Amino acid sequence: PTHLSVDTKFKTEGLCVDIPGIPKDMTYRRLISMMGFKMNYQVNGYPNMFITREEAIRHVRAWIGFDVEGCHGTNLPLQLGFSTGVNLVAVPTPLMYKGLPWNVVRIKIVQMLSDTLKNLSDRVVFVLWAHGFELTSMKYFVKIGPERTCCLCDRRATCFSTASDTYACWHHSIGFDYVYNPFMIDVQQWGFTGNLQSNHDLYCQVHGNAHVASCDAIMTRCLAVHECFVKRVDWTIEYPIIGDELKINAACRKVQHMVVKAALLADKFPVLHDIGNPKAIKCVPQADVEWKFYDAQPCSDKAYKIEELFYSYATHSDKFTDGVCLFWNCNVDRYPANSIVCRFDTRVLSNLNLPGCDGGSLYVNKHAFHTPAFDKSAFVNLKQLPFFYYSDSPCESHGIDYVPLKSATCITRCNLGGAVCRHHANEYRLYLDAYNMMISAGFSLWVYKQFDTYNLWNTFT
Ligand SMILES: Cc1nsc(N(C)CC(N)=O)c1C#N
Ligand SMILES: Cc1nsc(N(C)CC(N)=O)c1C#N
Ligand SMILES: [Zn+2]
Ligand SMILES: [Zn+2]
Ligand SMILES: [Zn+2]
Repeated sequence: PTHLSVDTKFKTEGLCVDIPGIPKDMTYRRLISMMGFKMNYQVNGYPNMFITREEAIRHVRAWIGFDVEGCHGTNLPLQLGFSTGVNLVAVPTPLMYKGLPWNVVRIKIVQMLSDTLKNLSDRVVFVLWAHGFELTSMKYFVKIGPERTCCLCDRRATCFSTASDTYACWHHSIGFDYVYNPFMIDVQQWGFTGNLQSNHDLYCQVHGNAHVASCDAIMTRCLAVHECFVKRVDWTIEYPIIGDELKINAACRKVQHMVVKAALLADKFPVLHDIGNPKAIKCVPQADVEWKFYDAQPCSDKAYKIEELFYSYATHSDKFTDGVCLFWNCNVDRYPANSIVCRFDTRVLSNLNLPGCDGGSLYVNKHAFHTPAFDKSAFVNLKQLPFFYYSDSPCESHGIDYVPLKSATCITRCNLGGAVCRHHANEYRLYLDAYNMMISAGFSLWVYKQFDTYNLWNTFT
């Protein structure tokens, strides 16, 4: 019960316009054969081209929407569309490209998938709303066989060259002409009524149809992400490390302690309302304040309405207007003015951030968190939190070479007294590095308007 059995049934109703007469009774085994491939009863780690929803979900970083449309099968030119927004035209003889034979079109397909996937995944998962021409066009740019390794490294092979008779991973595939052991999944097997557009458009206003292949390709992956990460959410699934996940997570813990510790020292709030992750611990355990926790899961769909988060069954609702509210990745429509806020900017370009549904994004760092579209209007009662470092810790090296530090934002006893000590200079530069890691990773920080670092200087006297 791990891999999809080739003897599992495939519903063929979706195929019967491109492929009139298709059997109603069809397995993957007979489908794969009809697509022109031979699985030669092989136990070499590639039991099926098609995969389970669960396997697709574990390999979300690999998803590429794929769609083909008749343009004017062997007779006529095909439009090949990918969720990268690329459209190629193959002949048998937003980016749109002119008609070319399969022998060159297939080279472009390897280049495009390699550049897209090399920093994301060991594989490709073609995500389909299958009507026939996509499945019957794969023989023109795919080869299958036993699992294999790169000729230049230890990564599993994803490409093949007919020039050299060799195999490559995504990193090493320059000049390769065939996709090797792709995976794929037909969204239409999941139990949907009506066409792609009419299902996509229930959930997403951001992707339009121009009746071109890359738009269906984009809409297909959008609808898949909706089904697997918005309506359904499995926070048990771990995902591999592929970048700065560990540094970014550590940065986030450091900045949070810094910012909340400072907020308490500056304005001496008697109560902090900690709204979000129900696992959460006091980020400033030594602080003087009444720490009151409030449970809420990541909203993956729409931002929480502050009205419904606080004052539903307001049967003596807690005084959320007293003290300060901490929303650490707890997304609401409009934050109260007495708030400290970390909010992920869905618009960021990174290897951890994949395009999502209805202007939102899928942030994959240890877990997958689909995140509602970033909206500036959420922050109207707040301001951007300016950078600063604060320490009450004694000046004392205990031991990373030095250039004497000058900064207006180094809030320490030493800088008050004129000259930053070596210890606080190291800590300052380390904290600035963490802070920049975090920001570039896409997190944005916002605070109550009365917040002023000038108030921190009187905590040394
Ligand atoms: C008493 C109580 N039950 S529910 C609740 N909140 C804040 C959540 C909500 N949805 O209103 C409170 C409080 N305080
Ligand atoms: C890294 C992280 N920790 S919890 C979280 N949430 C609540 C997801 C969200 N929907 O905003 C994020 C993000 N991003
Ligand atoms: Zn390699
Ligand atoms: Zn969409
Ligand atoms: Zn110092």
